[PDB]
Amino acid sequence: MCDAFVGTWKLVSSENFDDYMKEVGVGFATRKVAGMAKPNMIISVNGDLVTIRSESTFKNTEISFKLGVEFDEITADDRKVKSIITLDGGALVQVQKWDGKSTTIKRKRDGDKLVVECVMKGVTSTRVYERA
Repeated sequence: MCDAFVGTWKLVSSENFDDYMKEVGVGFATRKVAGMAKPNMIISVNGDLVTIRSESTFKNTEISFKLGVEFDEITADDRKVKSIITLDGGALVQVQKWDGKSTTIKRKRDGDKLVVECVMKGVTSTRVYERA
Protein backbone atom coordinates (compact mmCIF):
# COMPACT_ATOMS: atom_id res chain seq x y z
CA MET A 1 0.00 0.00 0.00
CA CYS A 2 1.40 3.46 -0.92
CA ASP A 3 4.67 1.69 -1.92
CA ALA A 4 5.73 4.47 -4.24
CA PHE A 5 5.77 7.04 -1.48
CA VAL A 6 7.95 5.06 0.96
CA GLY A 7 11.32 6.60 1.55
CA THR A 8 13.35 9.43 2.93
CA TRP A 9 12.81 12.54 0.82
CA LYS A 10 14.90 15.73 0.83
CA LEU A 11 13.64 19.14 -0.24
CA VAL A 12 15.04 20.39 -3.55
CA SER A 13 12.82 23.38 -4.36
CA SER A 14 10.08 25.53 -2.81
CA GLU A 15 7.81 27.96 -4.62
CA ASN A 16 5.32 30.43 -3.07
CA PHE A 17 5.40 28.72 0.35
CA ASP A 18 5.56 32.00 2.29
CA ASP A 19 2.33 33.23 0.59
CA TYR A 20 0.70 29.87 1.25
CA MET A 21 1.62 30.07 4.92
CA LYS A 22 0.32 33.68 5.08
CA GLU A 23 -3.03 32.47 3.74
CA VAL A 24 -3.18 29.61 6.31
CA GLY A 25 -2.59 32.16 9.03
CA VAL A 26 0.93 31.27 10.13
CA GLY A 27 2.62 34.06 12.09
CA PHE A 28 5.39 36.21 10.65
CA ALA A 29 8.26 34.80 12.79
CA THR A 30 7.12 31.24 12.33
CA ARG A 31 6.87 31.75 8.51
CA LYS A 32 10.43 33.04 8.49
CA VAL A 33 11.86 29.93 10.30
CA ALA A 34 9.63 27.46 8.45
CA GLY A 35 10.61 29.00 5.13
CA MET A 36 14.38 28.68 5.61
CA ALA A 37 13.99 25.08 6.81
CA LYS A 38 14.97 22.31 4.41
CA PRO A 39 12.99 19.43 5.80
CA ASN A 40 13.27 15.79 5.15
CA MET A 41 10.00 13.89 4.69
CA ILE A 42 10.10 10.28 5.78
CA ILE A 43 7.25 8.09 4.67
CA SER A 44 6.68 4.57 5.93
CA VAL A 45 3.90 1.98 5.90
CA ASN A 46 3.12 -0.83 8.29
CA GLY A 47 0.15 -2.82 7.07
CA ASP A 48 -2.74 -0.36 6.68
CA LEU A 49 -1.06 2.38 8.69
CA VAL A 50 0.86 5.15 6.96
CA THR A 51 3.36 7.40 8.82
CA ILE A 52 4.70 10.69 7.51
CA ARG A 53 7.44 12.47 9.46
CA SER A 54 8.70 15.91 8.66
CA GLU A 55 12.18 16.68 10.16
CA SER A 56 14.05 19.94 10.20
CA THR A 57 15.58 22.50 12.60
CA PHE A 58 12.10 24.27 12.52
CA LYS A 59 10.22 21.30 13.95
CA ASN A 60 9.87 17.57 13.93
CA THR A 61 6.34 16.32 13.38
CA GLU A 62 4.78 12.89 12.73
CA ILE A 63 1.31 11.75 11.60
CA SER A 64 0.08 8.14 11.54
CA PHE A 65 -3.11 7.44 9.76
CA LYS A 66 -5.28 5.06 7.80
CA LEU A 67 -6.45 6.02 4.33
CA GLY A 68 -9.94 7.48 4.41
CA VAL A 69 -10.30 7.67 8.19
CA GLU A 70 -10.51 11.13 9.68
CA PHE A 71 -7.99 11.90 12.41
CA ASP A 72 -7.02 14.69 14.75
CA GLU A 73 -3.73 16.49 14.07
CA ILE A 74 -1.66 19.24 15.57
CA THR A 75 0.17 20.84 12.67
CA ALA A 76 3.79 22.18 12.81
CA ASP A 77 2.38 25.74 13.15
CA ASP A 78 0.20 24.51 16.09
CA ARG A 79 -3.22 24.42 14.44
CA LYS A 80 -5.55 21.71 15.73
CA VAL A 81 -7.16 20.27 12.66
CA LYS A 82 -9.25 17.38 11.44
CA SER A 83 -7.42 15.61 8.61
CA ILE A 84 -8.50 13.04 5.99
CA ILE A 85 -5.99 11.49 3.61
CA THR A 86 -7.04 9.59 0.49
CA LEU A 87 -5.39 7.92 -2.48
CA ASP A 88 -6.79 9.36 -5.66
CA GLY A 89 -5.22 8.67 -8.97
CA GLY A 90 -1.99 7.55 -7.37
CA ALA A 91 -1.72 10.89 -5.44
CA LEU A 92 -2.04 11.13 -1.61
CA VAL A 93 -4.53 13.93 -0.96
CA GLN A 94 -4.74 15.40 2.55
CA VAL A 95 -7.51 17.84 3.52
CA GLN A 96 -7.16 19.75 6.84
CA LYS A 97 -10.21 21.43 8.30
CA TRP A 98 -10.32 23.85 11.25
CA ASP A 99 -12.32 26.88 12.31
CA GLY A 100 -14.53 26.73 9.20
CA LYS A 101 -11.44 26.77 6.97
CA SER A 102 -9.83 24.11 4.76
CA THR A 103 -6.53 23.47 3.03
CA THR A 104 -5.47 20.69 0.71
CA ILE A 105 -1.99 19.13 0.53
CA LYS A 106 -1.41 16.83 -2.46
CA ARG A 107 1.64 14.52 -2.54
CA LYS A 108 2.36 13.02 -5.98
CA ARG A 109 5.11 10.94 -7.46
CA ASP A 110 6.43 12.43 -10.69
CA GLY A 111 9.43 10.59 -12.17
CA ASP A 112 11.99 10.26 -9.33
CA LYS A 113 10.37 13.28 -7.52
CA LEU A 114 7.82 13.69 -4.82
CA VAL A 115 5.87 16.87 -5.61
CA VAL A 116 3.84 18.52 -2.82
CA GLU A 117 1.20 21.05 -3.81
CA CYS A 118 -0.52 22.96 -1.03
CA VAL A 119 -3.58 25.01 -1.72
CA MET A 120 -5.72 27.35 0.33
CA LYS A 121 -8.31 29.75 -1.10
CA GLY A 122 -6.55 29.56 -4.45
CA VAL A 123 -3.09 30.37 -3.11
CA THR A 124 -0.72 27.51 -4.15
CA SER A 125 2.66 26.44 -2.98
CA THR A 126 4.80 23.73 -4.66
CA ARG A 127 7.62 21.88 -2.87
CA VAL A 128 9.64 19.27 -4.72
CA TYR A 129 11.52 16.52 -2.99
CA GLU A 130 13.92 13.81 -4.21
CA ARG A 131 15.24 10.66 -2.49
CA ALA A 132 17.91 11.37 0.08
